[PDB]
Amino acid sequence: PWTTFKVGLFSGAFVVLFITVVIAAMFYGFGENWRAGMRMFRAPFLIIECLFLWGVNVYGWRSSGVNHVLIFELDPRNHLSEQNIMEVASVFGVIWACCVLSYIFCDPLGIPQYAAPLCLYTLMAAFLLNPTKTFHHEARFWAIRILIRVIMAPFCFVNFADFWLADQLNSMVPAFLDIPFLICFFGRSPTWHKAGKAASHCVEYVSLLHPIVAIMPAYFRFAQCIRRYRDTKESFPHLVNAAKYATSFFVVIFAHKYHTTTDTYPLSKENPWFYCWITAAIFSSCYAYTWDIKMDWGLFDSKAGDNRFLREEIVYSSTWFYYFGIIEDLILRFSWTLSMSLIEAGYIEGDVMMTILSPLEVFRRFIWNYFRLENEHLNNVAKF
Amino acid sequence: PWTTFKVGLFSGAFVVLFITVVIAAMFYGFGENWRAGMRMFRAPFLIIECLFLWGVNVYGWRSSGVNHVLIFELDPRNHLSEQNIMEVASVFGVIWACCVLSYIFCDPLGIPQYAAPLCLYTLMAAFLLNPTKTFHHEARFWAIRILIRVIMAPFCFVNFADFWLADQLNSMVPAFLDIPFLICFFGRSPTWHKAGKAASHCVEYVSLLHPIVAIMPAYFRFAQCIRRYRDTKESFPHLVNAAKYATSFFVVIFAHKYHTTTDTYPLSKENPWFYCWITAAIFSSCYAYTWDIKMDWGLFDSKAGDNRFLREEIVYSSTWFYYFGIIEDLILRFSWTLSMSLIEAGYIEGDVMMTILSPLEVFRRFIWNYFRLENEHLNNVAKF
Repeated sequence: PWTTFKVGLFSGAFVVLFITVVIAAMFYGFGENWRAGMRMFRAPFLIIECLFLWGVNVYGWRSSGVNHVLIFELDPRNHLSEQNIMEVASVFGVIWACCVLSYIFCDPLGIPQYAAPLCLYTLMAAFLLNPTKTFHHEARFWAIRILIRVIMAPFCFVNFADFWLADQLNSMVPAFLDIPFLICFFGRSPTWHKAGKAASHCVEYVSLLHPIVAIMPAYFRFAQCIRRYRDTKESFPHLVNAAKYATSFFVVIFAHKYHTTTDTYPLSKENPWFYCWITAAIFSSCYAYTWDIKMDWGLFDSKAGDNRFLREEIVYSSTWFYYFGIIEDLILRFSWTLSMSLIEAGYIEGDVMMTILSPLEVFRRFIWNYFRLENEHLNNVAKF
Repeated sequence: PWTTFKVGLFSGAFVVLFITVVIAAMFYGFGENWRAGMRMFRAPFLIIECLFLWGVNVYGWRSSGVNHVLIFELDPRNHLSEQNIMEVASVFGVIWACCVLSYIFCDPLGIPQYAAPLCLYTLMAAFLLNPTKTFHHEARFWAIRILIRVIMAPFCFVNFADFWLADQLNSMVPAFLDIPFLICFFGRSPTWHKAGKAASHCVEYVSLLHPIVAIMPAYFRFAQCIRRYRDTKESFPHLVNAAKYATSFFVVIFAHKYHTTTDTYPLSKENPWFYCWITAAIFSSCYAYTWDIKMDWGLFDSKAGDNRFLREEIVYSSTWFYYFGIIEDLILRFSWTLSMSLIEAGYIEGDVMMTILSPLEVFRRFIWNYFRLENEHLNNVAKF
């Protein structure tokens, strides 16, 4: 009731403020180092999005006949509920938009230019890592403990939570890429002072590490799979899924060299490292496509379910949903192969295209969380 | 559920957009004739406010043990519900803010300057006077039929609905004052073209009629009272309440002459018409104060109810509410006597102070609708 009403006030405020952000950025300008800005304000946006989308997902799991409780291993007693999570996420969104606007309008307010993002990160960290027993305490400590288990992927036992959150983290890549930039930028120059034109020296470290961070959310994944294979003597599913993440680290590392090889790369076509890159990509894309549509979601049924191409039993009433889902995953998982063309083509360049793309990836992970949980529910009711 | 969620999206959008309006008006400017703008966009704002406040009021009547159904004479079957009304009002608010923003930013969009308000009024009129049988049809036709009965105040029989809505209209004065301006401005110059500097000739008709429109919402009131006295031979309540509205037309007409008398009025103090004006005002204010606090709301009890100064029985749990209410009505009903000082003092001038004040008046009518319905409920349960 009151919570729902809150969630809608903050949603509307988020939408209007995010429009006013984009307007402000297009016309008034994003500051002296727009690039720095974008890199600072990527990660909080995608975390918030991930929040809000898990809240909508929770709602959906409740509305459908899915045992959210069982599969997550959460005490029946405490469940963040799909209004609470959506409240939190919206509140956080309004706070992000406000800090962004402080950002753009630093000089009129008199506030220093880098105070707003670093405030944002302060408030977030305070919320997440709150040692008190106040509201939502059990949720946070569970989230922390699962993230822990994630980050210690090889040695810790794999649960379904570890499943979910490690895949989530592999979706939300750009935070991992941004963290090195934030380190650099705050080691080189402090806030309460602006730029210094050294802020154009962190980017010039071209992310020699980029690949490590880029792969590290897939790495945790990989090591989870190795773990699982160690534990269960069965080798097919987990080894396949491993071999796909191997291909994912391949594509990423090849990649760098395309970009890297500014010598004898004049002509794209030249320097067959790129063509190998391309090819590794399409390979990895179609691999990961096939894997998730066949086992993740169990679609394309041997069991010759009447409903078309799908399993005999569908928790969700609507069948266009799965048809939506298939298309969506197709398009968006292809997005990276599809994505380079613009940069290559002299169209919008650099980081920015990864900014634009990243929310779409998180949304498709959203959808994939729908279908994975559906397929886990329906397996676990099959078994009993 | 979905409605509630909507109501909160549009509420948040309304708040953010109304902030962006005020910013835009302060810095970017409100157009060539700001005065014309203000006069056009007063009335829709106060209608919307009145909508949204009756919706919150409905909510409150439901939450409390008040028979909203009975006293209004509405079929048990159809009741706009405190989410529907609040939806409509919010939707309308977002549309107002958008038209206002089109207004301010006419030249960048290329749209003509006066198209947005006249669109606004089109959409409103289409909604209210919709001859179809689509959603909320019964509500609108009831609203129309009660407004009818209002406007034909002497000859039609008085109900409690006629009560409520006629008092409401006496609150929402500035729409009555604005309608003549809109007539003038659209008789003199049409839209799809801007100003012409004749737009500064309607204001120069200084509202020679102003007093008629100003009094006409109190007039309908007055004639209702006469009606009631005609019907019920009892003469005390209705004659008193009449005599107060008489004083209200006195204050209004005196007033004009203060303003009017630009000759031998240099020195305020001079031209004892003003001092008479003042005095009529304080008189009318304290009259109308006393009337509403003693009979409207039944406070100050002979019946020596323990709860302080109030009746023995209070539907609302909270007693600070009534203590809030008393103060509120005091302050805000005094507002007009209190209000001239600024204009007189060379501080913010003219129409604008009536813009600022008017939402506060509507909010206090809101509160008074609380207490009147409470007092009617508690009388009607007393009787049976």
